Order: sequence, then structure tokens, then C-alpha cells
Amino acid sequence: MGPGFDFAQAIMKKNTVIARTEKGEFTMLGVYDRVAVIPTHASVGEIIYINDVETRVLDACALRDLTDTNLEITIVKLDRNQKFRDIRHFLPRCEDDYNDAVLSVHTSKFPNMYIPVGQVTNYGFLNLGGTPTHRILMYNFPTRAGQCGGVVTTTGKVIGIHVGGNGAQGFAAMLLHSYFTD
Ligand SMILES: COC(=O)CNC(=O)c1cc(C)on1
Ligand SMILES: COC(=O)CNC(=O)c1cc(C)on1
Repeated sequence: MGPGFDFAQAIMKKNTVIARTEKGEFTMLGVYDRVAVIPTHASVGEIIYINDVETRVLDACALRDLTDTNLEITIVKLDRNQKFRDIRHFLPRCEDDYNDAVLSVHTSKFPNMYIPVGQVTNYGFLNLGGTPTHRILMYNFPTRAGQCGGVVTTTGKVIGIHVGGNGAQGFAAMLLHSYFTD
């Protein structure tokens, strides 16, 4: 409807795939080459389905900060025959707050879904499903089962992936440029 949704759509149409693990179907953001991200609770294994194609996982790493605290981001390298458009220049360098964010989801259950979530708070520490987690972003939307791995954008920036909610607020893990230096 407006430039927030325009940026979000441009990211979904070229930089997302549907990832299936034993723990369900997730929106998965492709970042550069064959490298993508998914929430660590997806429990990526040796094989994953990508748009319903059996795909070998070449490498997967559950990120933690230098306090050895969960970040809830897994970086996956896929044995795929095609590279993602490089979107690393849209990743923030620092932890920050944001206005006017969009959460975008693409699965069999929720195709072409875009949610204007509004203001995003650098919340930081949260107990997420019993797991102490850092760098959590918070927004006041009653997000639901099926939105995990959804992409959080502003106009011009890709700032996080949706990892949970409590029924009133939703929670995302930050994406930082430093995660994807090669
Ligand atoms: C909204 O209430 C909160 O708990 C937010 N916490 C902070 O202020 C905070 C945490 C980190 C890291 O940087 N600022
Ligand atoms: C503050 O309330 C919560 O932490 C709600 N829990 C989740 O969002 C959650 C995510 C996963 C996986 O398992 N539980």
C-alpha cells in the first residue's frame, strides 16, 4: 500500500524460500550466495526441504553472543544450484530501535502475508521459551504460530527475523551485517 510494503515485497519476492524441517514450515531469508537464516528452534539437520525440494545442508551454525547467550539465529549454507541476490548492504551495523516496521511471512499456511507492526523496541534480554536470549526486538502485535522466520523490515533495512510472541507482543532476533562477513 506504501513504501514500507514496497520494500518488504521486494525482499519477499527475491530473498525468501519456504524451509521445512521436522519442527514445521518456516519463512527463510536468503542473505547472499547459498547462505540463509532461520530461527534456531527450527532444529536444522543434515537435510532440509527448500520449496519442497530435498536439499543437503552444507553447514549450519546456531549463533550465540560473546557472553555465550543464545541469539536464536541459525545461519545455514544450502546445497542449492542458485545464489540469492546479495542483500547484506540492507543489514544494520548496530543494535537499534526503529519506527514503522513490517513483518512479512510466506508459507503454505500464510502466503503473501504482510503485517504493519509499527514501532520496534531494542528490548535486549528476554526469556524465550525458557531460553535466555539476547538482542531481541519487540513490537506490539499479537503474532501467531506460523509467523516464525518472518522477515522484519523498515524502508531500506532488513532488521530481524520473528522468533516468538506472548499473545500481545511479538519478538524478533536482530540481524547485524557482522553476522555475514565472508
Ligand atoms: C522495554 O523494556 C526493556 O526491558 C528494554 N530494555 C532496555 O532498555 C535495553 C536492553 C538493551 C540491550 O538495551 N536497552
Ligand atoms: C515471553 O513469552 C515467551 O517467551 C513466549 N514463548 C515463545 O514465544 C516461544 C518461542 C519458542 C520456540 O518457544 N516459546
